[PDB]
Amino acid sequence: SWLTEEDIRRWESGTFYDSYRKLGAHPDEEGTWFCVWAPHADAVSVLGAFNNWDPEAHQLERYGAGLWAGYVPGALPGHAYKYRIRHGFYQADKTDPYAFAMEPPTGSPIEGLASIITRLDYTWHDDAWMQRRKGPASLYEPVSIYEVHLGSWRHKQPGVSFSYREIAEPLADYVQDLGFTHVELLPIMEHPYYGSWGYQVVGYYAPTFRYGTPQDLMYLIDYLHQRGIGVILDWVPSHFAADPQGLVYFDGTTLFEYDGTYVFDYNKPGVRNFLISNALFWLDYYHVDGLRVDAVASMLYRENLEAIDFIKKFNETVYLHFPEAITIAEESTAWPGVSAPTYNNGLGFLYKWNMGWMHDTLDYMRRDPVHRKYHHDTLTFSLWYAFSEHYILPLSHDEVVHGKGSLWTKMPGDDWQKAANLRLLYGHMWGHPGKKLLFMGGEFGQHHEWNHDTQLEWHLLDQPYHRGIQAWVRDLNHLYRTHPALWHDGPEGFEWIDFNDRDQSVICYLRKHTDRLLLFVLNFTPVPREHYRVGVPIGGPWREVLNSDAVAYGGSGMGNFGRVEAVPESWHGRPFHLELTLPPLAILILEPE
Amino acid sequence: LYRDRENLEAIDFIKKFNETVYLHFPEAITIAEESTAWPGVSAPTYNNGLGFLYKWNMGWMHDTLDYMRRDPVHRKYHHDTLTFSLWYAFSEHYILPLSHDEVVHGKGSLWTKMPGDDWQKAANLRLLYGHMWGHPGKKLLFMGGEFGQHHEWNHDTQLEWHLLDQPYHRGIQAWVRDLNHLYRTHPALWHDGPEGFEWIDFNDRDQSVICYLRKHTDRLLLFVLNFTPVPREHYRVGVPIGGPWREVLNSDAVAYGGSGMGNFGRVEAVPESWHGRPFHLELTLPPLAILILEPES
Amino acid sequence: SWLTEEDIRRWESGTFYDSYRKLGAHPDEEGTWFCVWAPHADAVSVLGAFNNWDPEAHQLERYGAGLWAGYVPGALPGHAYKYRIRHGFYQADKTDPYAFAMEPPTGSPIEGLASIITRLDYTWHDDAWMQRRKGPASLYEPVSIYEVHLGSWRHKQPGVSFSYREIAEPLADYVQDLGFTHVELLPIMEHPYYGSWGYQVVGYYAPTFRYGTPQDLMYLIDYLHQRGIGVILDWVPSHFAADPQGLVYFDGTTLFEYDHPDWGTYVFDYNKPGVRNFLISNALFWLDYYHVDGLRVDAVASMLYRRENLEAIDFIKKFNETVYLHFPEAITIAEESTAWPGVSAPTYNNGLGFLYKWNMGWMHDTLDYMRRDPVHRKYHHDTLTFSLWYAFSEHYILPLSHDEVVHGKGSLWTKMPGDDWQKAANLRLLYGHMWGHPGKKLLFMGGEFGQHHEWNHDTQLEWHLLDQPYHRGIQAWVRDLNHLYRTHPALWHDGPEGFEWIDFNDRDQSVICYLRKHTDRLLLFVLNFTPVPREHYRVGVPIGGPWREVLNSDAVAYGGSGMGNFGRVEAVPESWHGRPFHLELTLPPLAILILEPES
Repeated sequence: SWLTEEDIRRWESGTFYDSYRKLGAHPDEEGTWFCVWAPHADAVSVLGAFNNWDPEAHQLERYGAGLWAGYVPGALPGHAYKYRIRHGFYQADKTDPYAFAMEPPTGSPIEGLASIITRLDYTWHDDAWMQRRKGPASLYEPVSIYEVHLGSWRHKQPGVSFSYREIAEPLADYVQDLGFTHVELLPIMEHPYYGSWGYQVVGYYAPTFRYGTPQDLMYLIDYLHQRGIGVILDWVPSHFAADPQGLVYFDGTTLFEYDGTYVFDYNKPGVRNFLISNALFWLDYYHVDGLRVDAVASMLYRENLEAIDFIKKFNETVYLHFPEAITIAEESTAWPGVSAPTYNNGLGFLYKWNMGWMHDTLDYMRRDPVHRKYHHDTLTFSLWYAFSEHYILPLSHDEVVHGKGSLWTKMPGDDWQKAANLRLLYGHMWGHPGKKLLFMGGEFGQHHEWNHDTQLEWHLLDQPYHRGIQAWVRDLNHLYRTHPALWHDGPEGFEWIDFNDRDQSVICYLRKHTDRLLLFVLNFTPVPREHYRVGVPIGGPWREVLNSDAVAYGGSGMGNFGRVEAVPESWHGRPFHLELTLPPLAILILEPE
Repeated sequence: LYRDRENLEAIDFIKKFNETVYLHFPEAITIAEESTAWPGVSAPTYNNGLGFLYKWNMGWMHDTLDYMRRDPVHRKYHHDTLTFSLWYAFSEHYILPLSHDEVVHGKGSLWTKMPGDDWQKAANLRLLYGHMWGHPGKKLLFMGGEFGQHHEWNHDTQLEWHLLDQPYHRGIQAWVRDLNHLYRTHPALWHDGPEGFEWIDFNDRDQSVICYLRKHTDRLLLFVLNFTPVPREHYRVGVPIGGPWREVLNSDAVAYGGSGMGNFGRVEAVPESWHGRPFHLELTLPPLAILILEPES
Repeated sequence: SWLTEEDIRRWESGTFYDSYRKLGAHPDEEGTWFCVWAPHADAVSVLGAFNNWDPEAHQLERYGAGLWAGYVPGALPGHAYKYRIRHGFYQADKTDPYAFAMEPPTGSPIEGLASIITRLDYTWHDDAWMQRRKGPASLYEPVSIYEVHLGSWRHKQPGVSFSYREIAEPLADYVQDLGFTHVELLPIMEHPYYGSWGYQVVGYYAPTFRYGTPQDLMYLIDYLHQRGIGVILDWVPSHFAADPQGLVYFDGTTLFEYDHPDWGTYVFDYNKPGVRNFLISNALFWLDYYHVDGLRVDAVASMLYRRENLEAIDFIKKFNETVYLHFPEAITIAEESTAWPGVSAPTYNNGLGFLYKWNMGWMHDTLDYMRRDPVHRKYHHDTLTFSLWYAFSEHYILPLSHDEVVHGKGSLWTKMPGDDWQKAANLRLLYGHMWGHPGKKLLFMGGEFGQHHEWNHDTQLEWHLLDQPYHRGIQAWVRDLNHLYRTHPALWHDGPEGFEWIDFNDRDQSVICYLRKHTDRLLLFVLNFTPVPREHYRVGVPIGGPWREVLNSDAVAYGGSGMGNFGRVEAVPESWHGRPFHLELTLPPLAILILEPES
C-alpha cells in the first residue's frame, strides 16, 4: 500500500520525478515509513534506536522495480536510522540515499554522518518573490550573482560558521547594500569532508548539518526572498562522493555506479529519477531559484549520449515544472549550444559560464601595464566570442585558490595601482556583455586566496583602497540595475567605438538599448591622457556617470567633472567627439544628458 | 535650577527673563533644554511655569536613538521604548531635537548610530527623520545630519559635503527636503496637542510596525512605519474615512536611495473593519520604510 | 458530561471568564460535582467524610486541557473536602483553588484551612442601586472612599469582631452620617494569617470565614447598596500566599507559578491561559456573585517589572478590557508606585485600562510638606505648590491609606507638628486642601477622628477619642467637607479646566489661593499654612459682588480659634493677583477658607 502501481511503473520508466515524495523516511505520528531502491538486494532491514538495532525487527518488504518499503511503529523524527542490506553472503550498513537530513553521531562528519528521520513542514512567506521571480526572461534583466560559501563567509566566533538563521540578516544586508541580484551557494547538500567545499556529496536530499536544520535552510531562502534576493544552489550531478557507507556499491553491486567508479550511470532509469527528482526537490521544497551544474564537460565526454540525453531531459524537466527557474552550466570544452534550447539541439541551460572571457581578462591584467600594448588583441577580441551563448562573466572560488592567487594578488604593481586595476577589471566586466558573477572577498579586493577554514579578511575593510573597491562595485551594481542598456547582452546592445589604440592601451565602446546609450572609455595604463577624443553618435551635453578614479573609490580624482560638451567634428568615424581626460588605470562611463 | 536643592535666584531670574522678553518683543521665541523632568518649562509664569515657549524633547531623542541604535532582530524586544514615547509628548510644548551634542565625544554620527550596512543605515536614517517629522512637536536637526555624514562633527573642519556626490547621502538630503515640504504645507502636522495625534495601531510588536494619524480639523495624514528590513505585503491598516487614498511620501522611493517598493497610489479603503476602524487599507510596507498617506480630494 | 466541550475549548483559550460556573465544587441535592485544573497530574481524587477520606473511593476522570471532573453522591453543603493529586512517585492533598468557602477544622486558620462545599443561593434586594451605578461616569461625580479593614473597625468585645451582617447597620450608619461615597474593604478573600490584613490570599473565590458565611457578605453589600453606599473590594492578582496546601505546586509541579523580589515564586504565571482564566474569572466572580462595584489592585508595579513583564501587562490590559465589557459600570482602581504612564488610560490608547490611579506622588509631597513646621514651610513651598503639575496626568484618587498609618509611620494626627491644637488644626487644614485638590478622596478609618495611634489590626479603633473635643471636631470637619463635595459640582470635575490658580507665590507667609470651577460655579480656596492669623489679606477673584464664606476650618465648632469672615464678603474692584476684583479677608491660623459668590 505505501506504493501505488503508478509509482512502481513510473519508477521502472525513468519518470518518477516526485520520487522524494515516496522514497526515504516519511514520518507519521505513530511511526516512520521507509522506502529504499535496492534491486539486487536479497534482504533489506531498517535499524534504529527505535528497535534496539535489531536486523530482524523491521525488514522492508519487496515491491516491484527493485523498491523496498516498510512501516516501523515507534520511529519518530530525529531518530537516527540505518539500512542493513544483504547481498547473498554479505550484509552492509548503508545511509539512506534519500535522507532528508543527516548528522554526525560523533560530532565529527569525517567519522560519521547518519540518516535522521525528519519532517519537512515549513510555512513560507515568499509568495510575492515567486510570482514575480523571472527565469528565462532574466536574459533581458540585470543579473548580478554574488558567489558564496556559507562557512567561509563570516564566523560568529573564530572557527565557527554562522547558522542558517544566523547568517540570514548579515548576508541579506550585505547583498542588498552591494546591489547583487542573486546568491550562488557552493553545494549545501551533505558532505563528509568540509574541505571538499561540498562537491563530494553523500546526501543529495539533505542540507548540510553544519549550519542547522532543513527548516533553517528554508527560513534563510524564505528570508532572502522577501528581501528580494535570489538563491542559486550548486548541484553536482556529475559524480557522487566516495563514501563506503553511502552510494558506493549500494544494493551490493553497481547501482548508482556504472555497470572512476563514482560517476552516475545515466543509463539506469533509477539513477535518472534520483537526480532529476533531486533537481525538482530543491526547486520545490526549498524554493530554489537556480541550479548550477559544474564540470558539465566531464559529463559530456568519455561522447556520452546517456549523459547528454540526461542533461537535455534534466533541463527540460526543470522548466516544465518551474517555468521561471534558472539553470547554469560550467563547460570547459566549448561544446556548442549549452545555453540553447533542446529543440535546437542544445543542452537546455539558460546560462553558460564564459570562462573564455575570464581567462582572457585575467591573462591580460597580470601583464604589467607597460606590456599591455603587445596583447591588445587578447582584450579586444573577447567580443568575437561574447554572443555564442547566454553568458555569465564569472570570477569564482576556483580562480582565487591553489596558487592562482587573489584577484588583488593577480593585479600588477603597487597597491594603489593594484586597486585601480581591480576597479578597471570590475568596470570592464560590467561594461562587457553578459551577466556578472563575483565570488565573496573580491568585492573589497581581499589579500589572500580563499581559505575555507577561515572567515574572509573583513578587517581589510578599514584600509582605504579596499573600502573603495567595495564602493566601486556597489555603484557598478547600482548603474547596472538602473540603466537597461546593460540589461541586453545581444550583439545589438554592444557597439565598438575604438579598439585601435594599442600603444596607449585604451578602449572605447558603446552599450545601448533602444534610445539609451552608455559610453565606456578604459585606460589600462598608469599614464594619464588628456585631450583624448572619443567618437560619439549623439551630440550635445554629455555627463560622466561613473569614474574608477574618483576619490570615494580611492582614485587620484582625475575626471571630467564639468558636464562634458560634445564638439561637432568627426572622430572615430562618428559625427561628434568628446574631448576627455582619462584617469590612470581607470574606466569612465558617460551618459548623454 | 539646582545647586547640587532649588536655586530661587535662578528660578526667578529665569521667569523674569521670559516675562520681559515677551513683554518687549511679543513675537520672539524662547527655548530651553532641561536635563531633569522639571515641570512647566514651556508654561507661563502666571501658571507657575518657567515661561519658555519651547522645550527640547530630550526624552524623545534618547528614547528614539536608544531604539533604532538596536538591531531589527532585537527591535521586537524594545517595541515599548518606541511606542511609550507619546505618553510624554504632550507634557510640554516640545521641539524634537537631534543636536551637535548627540554627534560628538565618541557618541558617533547619527549615520554611525544606525545599524546594518550602508543601504540599511541610510534606510534607517530616512526612517528616523520620517518618524521625527511624524512625531508631535517642532523639529530640529543639526547641520550635516540631513545627508547623514559619517564622522562626528569636528569644529576644526567643514562638513563632509563630498558625500553629496555618493547616492546614499544625496538621497537622505532629498528625503529631508520632501519631509520639510510636507511639514510646511500640511496643517495636520502643525498641531502638536493630543488632539493632533491618534493611534491607529501599536501592538504589532512582533513585526515592529506602527500606524498613527496626524489630524487637524478634517485634514488627516496617515503614518505607517516598518522598522524591519523585510517588506510586508497585504498589511491592513484601519482608517477613519473610506475612499480613495493617495500616498504622499515613500521613504523607500528610489529618489531617496530605496528599493522602489510601494502601494503606487489609488489605494481604496476596503469597507472592512480593522484595528477597530470602519474601513481599512491593504498596503505593502517597503523595507525599513515610512509611508505617509492622505485621503484623496 | 459535566463539562461542555465549549468549556474545554474555552479553557484552553484562556477565554473562560465564567469558569467558576464549572470549576470547584458545585452542589446538587443528591451529590456535589467536583472540578479542578491539574494538567501535570497522573490522577486526582476527592477525599471527605463522604468516603472515609479514602483516595480510591472517588477518582475524578481527566477531561481536556488538564480539567478533571467527578460526581460524589452524598457530598453535602457545609462538608469539608480535599483534593489528592498524584505526581508520579509522590501524592499530596491540596485545597480547592476555586473553593467558595473555607473554615479551620482545628479552629485556628494558621493550623488548617479547609474547603467547604457551599451553595451561593441568595436573593438580592439591591435592584434599585445597580440600575443606577456609575463608575466611568463617576469621573464627573463625587467619589469619597472610606477605606476599611472590617476586623479592625469595631469590636463587640475585646478581640471579637463583628459578623458581616452585624457590621452592616453600624458601618452603613457611620458612612452615611460621614457623607462618604464608597467603602473600600481591605481584602476579604480567605487568608490564613490575620496579620497579613488579607494580602496573602489562599481562597480567591471564598470570602473569609472570620466574619461569617458567603451570603452574610452578600447581605452586607446588599444592605449597603439599599443605603446607597458603594463597595470596593481590594483584590490581589499580583501574588498568592505561600501555603503548602494552597496554590503552590498544585499538580506536583509549577502550575500557578512561573515555570518578583517582593514575592519570588509566588508570582502568577500570566503566560499560561489556565492562570489567566483563574484570575480574570475571579475578578468577574466578585462583580457577578457579590455585586461588587469596584476592585482595587495593589502593587501594580510589581507586576509591570521583574525589564517590563509583558505577560502581566497584557493580562492587566485584558483584565480591564474584560471587566468593563461584562460590567460596563464597574470601577477599577490601581496603585502603581512607579511613574508608569497611562494607568488610568484606555487600552485602545496603550493604557493599562484602569479608571482610577492612587495619587501616591501627591500623598508623599503633601505629607512631607505638613510633617514640616510652619516656621520652616517657607523653604519647602514648592513641594506644596508643584503637586498640580502632575495632578491631571491620570484619572486620580487622592489617597490616605492604611499603608501610611503602620510600621512606625505614625497616625496622620501624630504626623502633624506642634501642640494638640496645632495638630488638630494641621489635620483639618490637610483634609481641606485634599478635598480642594483635584481628584477623588480616600481616607482610611480612624483618620476621620485623627486618632493618636497607628492602625493596629489586632484591636478596635480608638472610638473613645470621639468624646474629646479636638477629635470630634475633625470628624465634624470631614462630614461637612463631604457635604460641600456632594453639593457643589465645581469639585466634581478634576480636569485641568476645573482648576485655576489665584495665587501661588506667597512663600514667606505660606499661603495658597486657588479656584475650582465648573461652568457657572466657582469655589475659592484660601489656605494659611502658618499659625499666624493674616488680616487685610487680599485675594483676586474673577467675579465682583457679594461673596459668601461657605466653610472655615477655624470655626470653634471644629476646635478652631474662630477667626473668620463669616460670609457677607464684598468684592472690591481693584486688580489683585492679575484679576479684576479682590476680596479683603482674614486668614485664620493653620486654616482653610472656602468661599463662593453669593446667589
